[PDB]
Amino acid sequence: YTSITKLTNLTEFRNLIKQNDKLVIDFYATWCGPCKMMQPHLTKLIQAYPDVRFVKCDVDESPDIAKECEVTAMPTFVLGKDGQLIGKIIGANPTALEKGIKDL
Amino acid sequence: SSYTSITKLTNLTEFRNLIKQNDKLVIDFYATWCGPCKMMQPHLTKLIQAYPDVRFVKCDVDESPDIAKECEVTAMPTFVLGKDGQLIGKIIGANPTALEKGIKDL
Repeated sequence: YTSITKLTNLTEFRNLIKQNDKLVIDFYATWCGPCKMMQPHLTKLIQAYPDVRFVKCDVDESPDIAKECEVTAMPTFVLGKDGQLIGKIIGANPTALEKGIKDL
Repeated sequence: SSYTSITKLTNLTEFRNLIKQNDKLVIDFYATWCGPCKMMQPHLTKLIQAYPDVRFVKCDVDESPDIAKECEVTAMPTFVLGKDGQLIGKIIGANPTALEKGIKDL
């Protein structure tokens, strides 16, 4: 979990979306229980889907990036496909998350 | 300050009792580490004022994980709505507009 890229500003954010055909952003907060539960799931998905770029973003540290993706709950996983925000998985939901990523 | 006076659900009995003893209810599922949850407080305060026929309570998911589990609370905040002895749906996230709409419809 500690090895994926953390988005910290809008420039990095916009760069990431334009440089990657398939992208997952994990929007979390420090000390968030459901967020932490999802870490080992994300690790496995990273390995299972090497053509998808997984990154993370701390909603308290980066409230502007959160607003830009309309993130209002934690954890939320935002799915990007070819520059578009194509889907959102709200909450610690491994099954919906895998399906969403599978379809990217 | 008004948020501090709100009844906390702390066990499953209180939870089932809440559901059996109130015609209309809202449970604010929050955590102490949750920023957007804190942002919702003034909105919850107002809703409590504005909806006297609806019973409002809160539940700290870390202090009452069994209740949070029963309501499949997987994202913070979550607001669970109840009516006439059953839970009817959830508003998920810091969204006071959607929350008020769900409450208005109770």
